[PDB]
Amino acid sequence: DSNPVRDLVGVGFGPSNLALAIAVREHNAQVGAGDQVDARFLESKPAFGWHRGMLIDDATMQVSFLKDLVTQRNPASEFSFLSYLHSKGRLVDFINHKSLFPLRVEFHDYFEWAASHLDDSVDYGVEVVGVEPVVRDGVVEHFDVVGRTASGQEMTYPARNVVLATGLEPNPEGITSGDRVWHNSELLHRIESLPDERFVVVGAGQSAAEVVAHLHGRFQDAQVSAVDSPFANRIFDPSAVDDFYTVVDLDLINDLYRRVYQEKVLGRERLRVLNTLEVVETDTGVRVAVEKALLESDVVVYATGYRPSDPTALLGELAEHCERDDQGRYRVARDYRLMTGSAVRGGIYLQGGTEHTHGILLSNTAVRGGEILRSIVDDRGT
Amino acid sequence: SNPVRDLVGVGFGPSNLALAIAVREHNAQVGAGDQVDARFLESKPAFGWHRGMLIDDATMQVSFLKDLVTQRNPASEFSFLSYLHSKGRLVDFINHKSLFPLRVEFHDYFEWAASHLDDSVDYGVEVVGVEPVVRDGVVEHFDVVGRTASGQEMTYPARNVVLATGLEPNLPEGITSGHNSELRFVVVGAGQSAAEVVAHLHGVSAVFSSDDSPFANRIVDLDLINDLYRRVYQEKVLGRERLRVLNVLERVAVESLTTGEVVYATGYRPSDPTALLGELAEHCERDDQGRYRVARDYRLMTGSAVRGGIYLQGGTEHTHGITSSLLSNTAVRGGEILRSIVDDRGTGMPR
Amino acid sequence: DSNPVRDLVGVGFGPSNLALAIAVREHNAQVGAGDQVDARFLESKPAFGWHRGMLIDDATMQVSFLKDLVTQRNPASEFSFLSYLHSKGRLVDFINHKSLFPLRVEFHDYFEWAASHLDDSVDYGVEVVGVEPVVRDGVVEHFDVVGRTASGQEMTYPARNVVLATGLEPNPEGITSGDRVWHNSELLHRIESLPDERFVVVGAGQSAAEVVAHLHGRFQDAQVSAVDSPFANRIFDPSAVDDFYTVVDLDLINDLYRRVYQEKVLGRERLRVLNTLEVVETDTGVRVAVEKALLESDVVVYATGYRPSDPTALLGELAEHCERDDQGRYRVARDYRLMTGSAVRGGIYLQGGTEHTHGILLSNTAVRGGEILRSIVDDRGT
Amino acid sequence: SNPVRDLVGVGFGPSNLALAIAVREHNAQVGAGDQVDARFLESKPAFGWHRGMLIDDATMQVSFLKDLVTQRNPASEFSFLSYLHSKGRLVDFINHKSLFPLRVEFHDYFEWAASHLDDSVDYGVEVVGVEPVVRDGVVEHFDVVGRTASGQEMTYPARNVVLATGLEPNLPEGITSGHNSELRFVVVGAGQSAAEVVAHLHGVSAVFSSDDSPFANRIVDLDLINDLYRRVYQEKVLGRERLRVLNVLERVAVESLTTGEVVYATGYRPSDPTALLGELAEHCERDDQGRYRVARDYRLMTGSAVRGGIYLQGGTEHTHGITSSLLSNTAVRGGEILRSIVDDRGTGMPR
Ligand SMILES: Nc1ncnc2c1ncn2[C@@H]1O[C@H](COP(=O)(O)OP(=O)(O)O)[C@@H](O)[C@H]1O
Ligand SMILES: Nc1ncnc2c1ncn2[C@@H]1O[C@H](COP(=O)(O)OP(=O)(O)O)[C@@H](O)[C@H]1O
Ligand SMILES: Nc1ncnc2c1ncn2[C@@H]1O[C@H](COP(=O)(O)OP(=O)(O)O)[C@@H](O)[C@H]1O
Ligand SMILES: Nc1ncnc2c1ncn2[C@@H]1O[C@H](COP(=O)(O)OP(=O)(O)O)[C@@H](O)[C@H]1O
Repeated sequence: DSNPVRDLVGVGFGPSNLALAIAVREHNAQVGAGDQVDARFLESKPAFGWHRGMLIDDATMQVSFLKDLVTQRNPASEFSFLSYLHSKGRLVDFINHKSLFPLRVEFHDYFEWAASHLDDSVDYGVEVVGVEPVVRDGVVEHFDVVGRTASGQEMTYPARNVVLATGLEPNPEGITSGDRVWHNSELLHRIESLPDERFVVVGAGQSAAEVVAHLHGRFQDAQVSAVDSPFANRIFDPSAVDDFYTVVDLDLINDLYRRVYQEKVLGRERLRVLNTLEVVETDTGVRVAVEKALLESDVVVYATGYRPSDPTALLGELAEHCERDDQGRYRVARDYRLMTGSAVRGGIYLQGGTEHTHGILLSNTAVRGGEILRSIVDDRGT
Repeated sequence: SNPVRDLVGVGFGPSNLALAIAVREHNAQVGAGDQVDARFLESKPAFGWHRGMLIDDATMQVSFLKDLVTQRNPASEFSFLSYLHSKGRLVDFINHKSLFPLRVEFHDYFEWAASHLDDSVDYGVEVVGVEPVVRDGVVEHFDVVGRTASGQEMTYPARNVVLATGLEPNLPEGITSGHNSELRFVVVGAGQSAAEVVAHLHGVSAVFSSDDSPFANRIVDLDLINDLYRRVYQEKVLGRERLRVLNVLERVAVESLTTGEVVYATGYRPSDPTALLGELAEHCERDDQGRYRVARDYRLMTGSAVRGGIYLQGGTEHTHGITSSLLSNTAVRGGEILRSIVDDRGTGMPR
Repeated sequence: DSNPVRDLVGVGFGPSNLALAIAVREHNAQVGAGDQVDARFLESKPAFGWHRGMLIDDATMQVSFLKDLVTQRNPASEFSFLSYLHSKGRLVDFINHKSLFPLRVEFHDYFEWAASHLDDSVDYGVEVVGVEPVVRDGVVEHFDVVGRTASGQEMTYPARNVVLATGLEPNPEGITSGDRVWHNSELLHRIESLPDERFVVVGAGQSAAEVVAHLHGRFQDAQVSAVDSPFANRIFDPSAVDDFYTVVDLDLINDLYRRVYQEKVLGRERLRVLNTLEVVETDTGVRVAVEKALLESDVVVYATGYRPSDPTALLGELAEHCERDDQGRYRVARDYRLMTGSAVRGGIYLQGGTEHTHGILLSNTAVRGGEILRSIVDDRGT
Repeated sequence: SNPVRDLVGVGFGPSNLALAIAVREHNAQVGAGDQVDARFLESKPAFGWHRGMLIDDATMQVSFLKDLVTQRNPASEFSFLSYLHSKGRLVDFINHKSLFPLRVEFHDYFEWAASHLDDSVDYGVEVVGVEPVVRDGVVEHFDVVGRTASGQEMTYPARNVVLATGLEPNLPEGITSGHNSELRFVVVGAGQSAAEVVAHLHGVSAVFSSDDSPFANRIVDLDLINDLYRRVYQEKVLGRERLRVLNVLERVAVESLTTGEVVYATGYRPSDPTALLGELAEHCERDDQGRYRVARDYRLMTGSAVRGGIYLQGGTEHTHGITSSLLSNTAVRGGEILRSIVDDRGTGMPR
């Protein structure tokens, strides 16, 4: 009987579920030994690690440090970004720097430092193979979260609740990937594996923008062929969609068309912007067409963003029990609970993919996490 | 009387409130034996950084991060961010993607912090002097002497005393009124960021006055710079807007330099503590002009006669910048002063 | 026989036809007394005058001085904006000011100064009442442009060619205007005629943006209720649509949502942004509804831009002879000639409304004008 | 020999080309009697502001409007805008919504203008001196003396002579090589906009060194300022990029101040004309240090002995700014010099 049932088991340990893990810690401090919340998180990766694909070593963050794992839920937290700076002695230098936006690498080390303090909360290298329901009076009292190590042994994690923050996955029509057709996230692990070349960047958003620039880079004498404030007050009021349920960068804008202009002016165009079918990759690149030009090159990157993992497999039996919309997409409650019915007594909660897609995110990770934890504690008693 | 306190502080504006906040976060973490007993005495009957309690609706040129507490402890319940959270404006502000809040928000934040720390302060008390408590020509502690609005006198034993009485307008020979804050065919004033007053004056005739980036804020507003150069440029054909703004001698006008056409304007300097010191003023080291020297721990430099400390939290230089006493080190200096007091409290004294 | 036939008669004398008038002058200088182009322009207004509706006295121009009447066709012209500065002694102060964008008022005086030198080229207060064709062998050799003074007398202007730059007109569904329902252009002539109030600004673009701000303004303690680089390289190459024929301001963005934010923060909201039928104007404002809220106020402004004058009336008989698209909209040649057929021997050319709408313009006034004039001179001989 | 020309000019870089352009636009407007006969003599065999003829692909920090001609006559066929029109790049540039062209475009523009004015210039001619042509101790005009690459000498009568030989690197006691333009474990240099060289150095160890807005450009690049402060800030943990950039004594290193670890870098100064003047140098007024005084019309101040003028177009101060001799007044000063020459050509002489 080494596995009694936990209050919560979370699947995945990226930021989203780390943010939650933090609130479980801060909650346990305020409450006594009788109201502790017992949370375990399971990460398939052997160690904590956000995205390896966009580590452009001197990019600044598109988002303000205030959107860290914790602050929008609790601004007095030992695990805010400012708090991490204080422990590495950089708070003053950062406060003086008079910016909202640090480098993408400080957030990575911040994530690593948060994930490090909360290391007891997680088993890494454990891949969840299913959430199977534990039934009594035709009621699912709790779940056996089943996990597999990298050496094959299977484990059981009883939990009244399950939280899904498995992260997301590359994407609408194009459904293939070889040795010469990459996704925007593959660019670093592959640039470091190709060594005058030719590229093509289908895409949208800053994702596709960032490749056209680095394909230039301190790098290529070759060809590369491309194919803030609106949400500062579209957020507006702290009310959101509770009255109704009752992708550009000005600096990169100019930097790239500058390159095209200056290259038009001086003739030596490393760049070629394009505006407006099948692909036939042989060994000499690819024979993909556009409405018509069966353009060919060496490699062809994209940027149609990311999408949340589909949980049906993981749900197994329970997938059937979940309310759907008119398309069979999963409905989601206001407290981020999958809609299962009174048949199912515990909850299955969602961070991550909830509604949206396409964003290389953290917009509300902190507050959603705490709202979930309070939903879990409320359901445990008055 | 009282038992001797770890520190008695003079004044309760922003500077001393930061210290008070720092005193509290200390007393929580440490046991009941390492508690610091700090009292603050404020002459005004209520807290008010601005006694005019009716200021602007511009943004602050300083990032909210220079609040009473953050730069010493970013995990504090009394950060500006905490204050927003308590008003449910924390989300709106994060979305607003700014470093610089409105002038009124910081005022309200000061007021909100000063309310949480009401127990550490007595208002309506004007400290009139520190007479040294001596045995053997040695000052063991201080009697901070204060008088209410009714004349009654009270005494406060303290091993340490902290001065954060704030500052004073800087005026040379001429002083009149009929300063930069007091706001017709002629008035007067001047300043280096008086330009920041000059800008809004648009919309009557008045009279007033690189290698700068390394390591950042470790040392004028570019936007008002530009608005002013815009305004003067756009003002080809037509002179000054609604007034006649222009930038030395004395129904009264003043002449100025070789040829020249009663409120004032200038900068700031800290209150002189000599009066408050009385006897002890002479125990204090001075520079080659007799000005008060100040240690690294912000202690007045008093002889070995004096065993406790006299500290300065209220900023001690000629700042020339209102609402910038924060961009200094109020938070961190406060904590540094606080740490100085707990240290001299345990040493068995080896010189 | 006091009216022989002119090479060109132009209808209207705003910028578009003034730009053309200038090229007729510069052309006449280069050529001898035998190849002179005889151009007359007719303006209904009694004097030259662009838009009276957007004279916000310290706005800067949205467009660079290089887009003046002349420069993109001839950068060495005595009637560029820089040239006008030189004659008022402001060239150095302007050159030193190190900006591309002067105030909207300097362009107005520049327009007035250009229109002043070219004053011989125009009769003002003459309203064109029709372009009627002059026929011989079933061929229209030239046109009688017919014009009426403000005192009723009618005049005839024979011209081998006619150029239409009548300007544009307010606009999609809403087709009415009273004493309490304005267009974006009426705001000044009406703000200066109203004297806590209430407004409503339907609209789009910077047009509607500019009213929400001034309705605040150094003015109203009242309510106001709202309802660059992309074309720097979308222009790209100097090739345009000859391979294929073979609305925001960052400063105003922030300035307005700043107002809404600061007003949310401090409670005293003079502003109310809105996001997502019939109107029933009685004497107490108007009873217009939105999908539902039959909102009422004092006045309701719009900003659905402008559209070109429809020339069918002016064409009279000739309107029938003009090629149409699949909707009956007028087709337009590459040289800006209405498509009439070999029946019609002279041309009828178009500045202004050509294809687009919605813009409170000058983008190509200079080059289009010269292209038209050369089309007219080419058609006059080898 | 020649008949006496209105002006003979020394050198044919940017400064003197502006004048040459101004001389031409004059000769068009005026009749055949008021034509100005100007010759220019350039030592180099071909025009080249930069003799290295292989410069950068950055933008210019100066607006194209400071071209050879515009600020004197914005209606000129030899504006930068005209040059673009002639290459069909005028539309692309207007759409590009910039004031600042690429460094190569202005170079090519200079070359294009210098080609149109080939008739006004003789290349391969090194002017060696101005010997005064006297009758009655009075200098009526000048013999500009020049020698080709083959030693042959030629003479040029001119009522006026214009000096625009350009400038010189400024170096104190130490001069070596093994300057700011010439571009290992130690080199050397310095400057105020040497920072502009320091910036691109990123991507080996080297060694180098408000009330500013009224009325605008009537008096460092903020963007490179920021890139550098970014670079140093971002460089916490890791030192200098690819090198070891740092900012006085002499396989060779130099020590510097109290403690310190062969190309150079500094600013600029104009060529000294004393040699070229010879005899006449003494006819020229000087300041309290013997330096050449210069009139409002840019004339060397020579006595009433000398009836014609000697003018300076080649910028006469210590500029400290390459590619900024335009932000001066080349266009307008050129025209001002030209007007000075036509005026002294008609006066019946009343003093
Ligand atoms: N079935 C699974 N079992 C365990 N871990 C998983 C499973 N599916 C995905 N993961 C892990 O979930 C994590 C999600 O992290 P990430 O994608 O960075 O986004 P988030 O910030 O939303 O957590 C990844 O580390 C991924 O390896
Ligand atoms: N002798 C005194 N006794 C008590 N309080 C005093 C005395 N002199 C000044 N004060 C008070 O000290 C406070 C200093 O506040 P302020 O000038 O805002 O300081 P800070 O630099 O901390 O912002 C004021 O409220 C003032 O009334
Ligand atoms: N039938 C007409 N006869 C004469 N003038 C006209 C007629 N219709 C319009 N106009 C005039 O044409 C001019 C167009 O000017 P404007 O609208 O400023 O734009 P543009 O810059 O395109 O010329 C206006 O002055 C208007 O009064
Ligand atoms: N004694 C001389 N005779 C003829 N030409 C000379 C003499 N000395 C210098 N020059 C030439 O004068 C020109 C000055 O050009 P530059 O330095 O570019 O001047 P600017 O300040 O006009 O840009 C150079 O081409 C240089 O070769």
